[PDB]
Amino acid sequence: KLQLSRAKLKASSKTSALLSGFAMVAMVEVQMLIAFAICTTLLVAVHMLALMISTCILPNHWYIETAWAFSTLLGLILFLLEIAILCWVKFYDLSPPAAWSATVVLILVMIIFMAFAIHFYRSLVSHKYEVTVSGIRELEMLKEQMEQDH
Amino acid sequence: KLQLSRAKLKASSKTSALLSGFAMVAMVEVQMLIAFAICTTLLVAVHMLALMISTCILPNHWYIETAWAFSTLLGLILFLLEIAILCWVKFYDLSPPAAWSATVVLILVMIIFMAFAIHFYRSLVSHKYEVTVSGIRELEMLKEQMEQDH
Amino acid sequence: KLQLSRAKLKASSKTSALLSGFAMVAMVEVQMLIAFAICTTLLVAVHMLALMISTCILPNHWYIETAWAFSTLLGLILFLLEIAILCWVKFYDLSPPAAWSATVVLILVMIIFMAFAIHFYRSLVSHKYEVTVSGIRELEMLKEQMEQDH
Amino acid sequence: KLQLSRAKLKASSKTSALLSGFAMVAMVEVQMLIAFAICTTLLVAVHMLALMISTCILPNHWYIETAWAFSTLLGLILFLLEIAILCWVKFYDLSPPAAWSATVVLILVMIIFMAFAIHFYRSLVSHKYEVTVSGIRELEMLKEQMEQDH
Amino acid sequence: KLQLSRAKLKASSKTSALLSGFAMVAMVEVQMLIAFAICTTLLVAVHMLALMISTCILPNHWYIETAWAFSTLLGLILFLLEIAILCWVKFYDLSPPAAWSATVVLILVMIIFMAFAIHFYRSLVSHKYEVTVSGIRELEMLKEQMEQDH
Amino acid sequence: KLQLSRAKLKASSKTSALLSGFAMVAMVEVQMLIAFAICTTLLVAVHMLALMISTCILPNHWYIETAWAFSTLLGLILFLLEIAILCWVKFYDLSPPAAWSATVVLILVMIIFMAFAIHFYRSLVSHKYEVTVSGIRELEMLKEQMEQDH
Ligand SMILES: [Cl-]
Ligand SMILES: [Cl-]
Repeated sequence: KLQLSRAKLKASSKTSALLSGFAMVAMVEVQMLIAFAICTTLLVAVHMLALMISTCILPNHWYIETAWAFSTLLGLILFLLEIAILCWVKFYDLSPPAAWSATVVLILVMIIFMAFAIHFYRSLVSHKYEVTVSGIRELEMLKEQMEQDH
Repeated sequence: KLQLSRAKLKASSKTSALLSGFAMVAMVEVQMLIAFAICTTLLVAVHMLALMISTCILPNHWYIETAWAFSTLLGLILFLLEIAILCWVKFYDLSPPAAWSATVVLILVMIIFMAFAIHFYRSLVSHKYEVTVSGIRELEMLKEQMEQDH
Repeated sequence: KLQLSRAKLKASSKTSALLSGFAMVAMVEVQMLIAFAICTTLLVAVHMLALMISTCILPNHWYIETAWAFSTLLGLILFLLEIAILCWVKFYDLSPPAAWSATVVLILVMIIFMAFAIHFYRSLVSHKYEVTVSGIRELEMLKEQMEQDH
Repeated sequence: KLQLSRAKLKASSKTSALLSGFAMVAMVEVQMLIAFAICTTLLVAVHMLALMISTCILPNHWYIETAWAFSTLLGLILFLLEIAILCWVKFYDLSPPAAWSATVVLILVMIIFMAFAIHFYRSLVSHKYEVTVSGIRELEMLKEQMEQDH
Repeated sequence: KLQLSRAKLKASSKTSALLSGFAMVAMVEVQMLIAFAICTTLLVAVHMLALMISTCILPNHWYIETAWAFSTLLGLILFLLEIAILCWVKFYDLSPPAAWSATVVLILVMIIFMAFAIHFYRSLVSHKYEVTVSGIRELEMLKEQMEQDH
Repeated sequence: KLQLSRAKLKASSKTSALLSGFAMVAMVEVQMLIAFAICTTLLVAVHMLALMISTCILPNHWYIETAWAFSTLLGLILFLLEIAILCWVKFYDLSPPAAWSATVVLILVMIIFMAFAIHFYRSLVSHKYEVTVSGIRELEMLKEQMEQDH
């Protein structure tokens, strides 16, 4: 609980900062259509907040960890999505097919990540159930073997 | 306060620096309306102050730690606010639906930070009240248990 | 697997963030033909992936370490490839030998890495075969000599 | 001197470097009147100096240490001053009140820095006087208590 | 040999990455002739590759330390050369005397540093050989003095 | 040599790299006359050199430490010099007096640092010689107490 809270939050901050500033530089460049700025700014919302957690942890009841986790998750999500939209906007007035194919090849791999991630979430719950089952069974055999020695 | 003085203060500096300089690159691109530059400049001022904190605590009255904490809070707050104004002014005279919807999501996320922050403030009151109350009661039970053998 | 996950995961974040954002600045610059932005987006997507892994080890189930390795590997590989494509686009309308020779000399460095990589794959085969052979043999002579006193 | 030699000096280098370089990028953007370049470049001079000390402490001394301290403080003051002048010059032919009102909000915080800084300057020296006083009194009373043992 | 593998890999990666990406920013700036972009990108191949080494150390074939060494040397060499070519090309259609004279003062320093580095190659071989000499000789005198009483 | 090998050498490299890349960005700006590009590239030479020294300690040649120290010093000097020359050109086609007064105030502070640095350099020599004096006195009394008491 401690070594991961310090170690992960130490280095996550760097990521958050670079995404803040580099998505920032991404914004100020005219040299979808409207929702782009929405997505990027909501990104800045997610990373700004998760780093605000990176400030809150002086005293450091386990939900706060998961809140930090899903925060960073959404951070990486919106960063990837809106930079894809940057590959979108860069190729608009000189081509309009490149960007479509961009999201068409990559977002498929997004759904790939969602797929494998939910696979191993269910693997954690499933092995929790299996470990609980076999452990409970061993506890029962211990109950009988203990009942012999009375 | 001290182990947190090393752990948190080690990491604050990077955030302050990158937000300062990348806020610089944010400023210089013309190739509300007037208060934007003001907001950015006070923002970068606050981050400068937080850096002065990152140097000031060398020889080692704990409120100064809180000064760094909520000072930094204003740091990321003003950063998000001013990037909201960047999507605002940068895409204002070239579109008016992108930036409007931007602030429509951003004012929502400011209310998100205030909301969740007061939420977990109140949660601190909740588990502090239950655990503290049971503590006072248990201390009374220790008083009775001591009075029994008199 | 443990200490290497903390040290390697500790340092990978820097690579992912810097190459991601610096490729970002690469994007918004016009001052193959269409698929370039796609390739860059898969690159920064991959470094994003290695970063999401850099957060993922909270619940921690051992393939993920090597998956992290493949993430960063693809990160530097594709970063090289896309900067090669940057020298492609930058030296196309002002020369056609510079960029051609660019990709033609860098793909050679690809064949360099595949060559040395499969070589040291075979070297791992060398220590695996020799260690396995000597271990099995000493176990065999020890097996007969042990059977003498049985 | 030593434990603080680790704590402050480990982190100072990164901040000094990033403020130096992004002040560099700060220079090149036209897309008071003359003293701007003086203030900004003099800032970069002071922070360059702070890096010179941040390298100099090899033999591992509070005279020169305090000299570094005032160097860095004055450095950050110059940072805020010249970045205010950057927000000034970048927006000159497009408003003269926006940046003016900026300084109207900033100079308040200038006197804020001097105000809080001197408040805890003389208050800290005052608590030094209290500690010295209590020390002299307790040691003298210990002398009288020794006269009891005559 | 090992402490440099851990500590040096900790710190070298940061610099190498920054120079890789900042070489990217080096690319998109015009606002020999053709082989330049190849040279910079192949440099990024060298630092990218050395970063792949910085990933390879999960189990931690001991020459790989030396591969890290000459990899890093070639990295910084190519960096200096290609930035010299940037100082060339940025000021080419706007001057032809500045950068030429630049190389006139600097490439001499190229042979200066390669020269001194190989100088201390000669010194390292000389004093390592000298230590071996003192060992063999002292072994001879001690060998005779012990050999009399055998 | 050891505590500094971990201490100063651990952190200085980061700054050196930042100055390399950000001086690179310094070059590419057309908005003295010729020696500018020379100075910036020579800066990149010195900082590259300091990085090569910070890499050399793989076999673990102690003069190289002092070469590294003066290397980093010269690095920061040259960085300041060429960014000063950019503050020159930024105020070249729109004014020529501001930057003049800037450099005239900065070179004075350069000679300030050189001046006091050699001042208390000589004081360091003074405490070395004086420490030798007190050592001589205690050693002389040790000589009398030694051979006199035989
Ligand atoms: Cl660090
Ligand atoms: Cl560290």
